[PDB]
Amino acid sequence: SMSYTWTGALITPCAAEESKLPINPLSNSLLRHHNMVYATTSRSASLRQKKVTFDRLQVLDDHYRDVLKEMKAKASTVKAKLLSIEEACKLTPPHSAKSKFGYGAKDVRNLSSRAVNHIRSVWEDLLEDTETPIDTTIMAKSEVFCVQPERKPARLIVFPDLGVRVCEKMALYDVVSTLPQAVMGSSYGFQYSPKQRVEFLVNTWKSKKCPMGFSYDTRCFDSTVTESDIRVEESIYQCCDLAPEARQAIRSLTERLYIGGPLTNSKGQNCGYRRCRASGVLTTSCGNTLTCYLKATAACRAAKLQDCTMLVNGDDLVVICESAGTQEDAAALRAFTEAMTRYSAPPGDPPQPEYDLELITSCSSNVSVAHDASGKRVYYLTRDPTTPLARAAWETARHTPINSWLGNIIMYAPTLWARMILMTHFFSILLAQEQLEKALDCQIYGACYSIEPLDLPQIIERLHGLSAFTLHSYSPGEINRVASCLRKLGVPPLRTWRHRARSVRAKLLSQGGRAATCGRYLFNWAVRTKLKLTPIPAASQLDLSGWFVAGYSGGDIYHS
Repeated sequence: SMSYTWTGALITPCAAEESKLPINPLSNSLLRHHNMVYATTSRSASLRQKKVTFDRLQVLDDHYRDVLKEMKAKASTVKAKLLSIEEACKLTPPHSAKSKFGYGAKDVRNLSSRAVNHIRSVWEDLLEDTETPIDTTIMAKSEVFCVQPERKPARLIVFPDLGVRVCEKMALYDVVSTLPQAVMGSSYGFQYSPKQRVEFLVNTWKSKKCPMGFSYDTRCFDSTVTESDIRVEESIYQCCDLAPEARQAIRSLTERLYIGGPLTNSKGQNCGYRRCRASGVLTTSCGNTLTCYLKATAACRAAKLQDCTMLVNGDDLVVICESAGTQEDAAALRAFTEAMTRYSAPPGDPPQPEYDLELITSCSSNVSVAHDASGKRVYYLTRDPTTPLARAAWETARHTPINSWLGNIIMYAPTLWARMILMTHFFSILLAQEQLEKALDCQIYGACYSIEPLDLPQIIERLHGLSAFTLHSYSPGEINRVASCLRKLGVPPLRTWRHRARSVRAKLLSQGGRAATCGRYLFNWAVRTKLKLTPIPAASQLDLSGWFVAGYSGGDIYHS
């Protein structure tokens, strides 16, 4: 049972690829040490291929089947509808990868006659053929990072043609948005805004007599997912009340695509064969979450960890429980790891028990504290700012499809670093370019959105509350981490940012309107004599419903 089989053909690039950060006046005003930032390229693919190609020995036991039982029962609750081809098309991102069969994402969102007739045909074929492998393309993924303390290989993206992706949406969008919540309840991480997630963690932590927690990183999770795993997911999906055609398409998608298939490079050559999770299908986030939850829940029972609560987001897992002592927590964690390893979810970083909630990193994030205007304590979500700042420098130098910095400002608005640096840097640019009013693409939980910078104040208030503009007195841990990171990257110190912010604020106020409102609210931290901020009228009435329903990483999803 090998995760991958290779022919010798290479993972080829489609364009030329940049590795180094472009020395640029703007970039440099944010980040001086440009030689610490790199982007992944095809050149490192051979290395990723070695990490990722192995034989999986999986062995299931009583605990695993008792848990599956509970999950299938909860899935039986669910009713899911077939998306009409119209709806599926409008879910396609405008810059999605074009079809091999003579049309692109625009034609799809336009319901162009050629696109829709092809999609219809792909569907017909799905209904009638449940065994012929569906072709997937494989690419080296391009992401920027900062150089390691103690260098990362490109990740491998694997995805089917555009026509197939629209068919996935028709068959599975509703399922994939609705099921995980029903199946995992409050453990489903993607139903929560960053604030809600924090409330969950802190409340869970406080309900324990003596709390112990840990995160669990499994090594190359997609690599470890077996064909049996994928079949189990399918059976969970089939617990829904589904339209007969939906059943047929889902079965066909699982058998022809999800469990495996042939790998084709950009130059049309066969690279090999996959018998594990594809990173770029609609089900990869839902599927990872379910599978991770299923293995982790059973391992928790094997380990006899007591009063376990867990939170799961794709391959990311954190559990909080009652401590039974130092030496026995330690031993239980080894028992849990041995169970995951048998279930074919071996560890990357060996896991260690933590007794301070602030020290537990999950989704690269962690909970912290500050104080609002009234001195009241406020918990909020933060993370190490290294990657976000690296990517911010890159996006300052090279325009880009996805604007990570915008996603980061939204998700991490209350943070010390996103306020003083990210907000300040990017508003001064927009200001000078004069593109305040222009909408930009970012992503949130994998899904893509188009967002107007001048709407940031309403958005932030709605997601984080008014205190997000008044936080101060951050934790020692946060302050030190951030401080140490600016020194690391050659980022100008926070007193400089405060100075640039005063000026950006003044210019925004200058222009009145929504822009002055950005000035008032986003930059009040910057002035000595602070303003009383009162609730925004346009916030109390925002459609933020569909923002935190599910995860869609690699799912190719776009919202209005």
